[PDB]
Amino acid sequence: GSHMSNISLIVGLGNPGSEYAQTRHNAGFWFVEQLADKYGITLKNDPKFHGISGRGNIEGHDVRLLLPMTYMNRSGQSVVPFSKFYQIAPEAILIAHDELDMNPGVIRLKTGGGHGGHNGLRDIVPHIGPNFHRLRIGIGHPGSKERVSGHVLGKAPSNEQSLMDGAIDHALSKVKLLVQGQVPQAMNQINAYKPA
Repeated sequence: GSHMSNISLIVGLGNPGSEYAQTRHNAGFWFVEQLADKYGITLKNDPKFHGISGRGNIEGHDVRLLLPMTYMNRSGQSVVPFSKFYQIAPEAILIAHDELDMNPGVIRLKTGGGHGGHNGLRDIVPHIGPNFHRLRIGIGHPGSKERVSGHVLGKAPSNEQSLMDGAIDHALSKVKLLVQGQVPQAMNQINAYKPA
């Protein structure tokens, strides 16, 4: 299975369907789809693990990509059995997700900690614990908890979308460090990203 903190599983969180593909809550899908295209990893139907998944070589490392197709609040129904079947320790998992607590154009690599109310991460941490890496893609916050639904299931305005796209692009350039186990350097270089 996995080997130390050499990231060998990259999960993108999101909802399935054309109606969610452009929503802020699908930021993780954007990252992983763009990473799959960057490295020529096929993302194929994986009914066994209720997702779409790939396997391929990233910079000389055998890496698996996973998009749960469970709906966001059931992400664990894909991530938990998939990571256990391939013996992937949480320390070798990167989960990319939308982060309400950061501005569009802000992106950070975080190791461990809480779901911070994220309904996707909420379905995962109870099973494998918190010690996986997260690519937190800033989406901004809508004010109140009643509006969180409408924000994350919203399609960002073009200014916000541009800022997220730039942050995601930046992050793609740092996956080489992550798959080589250089989490500290990758954290500094991702966290340092500014849009302008």
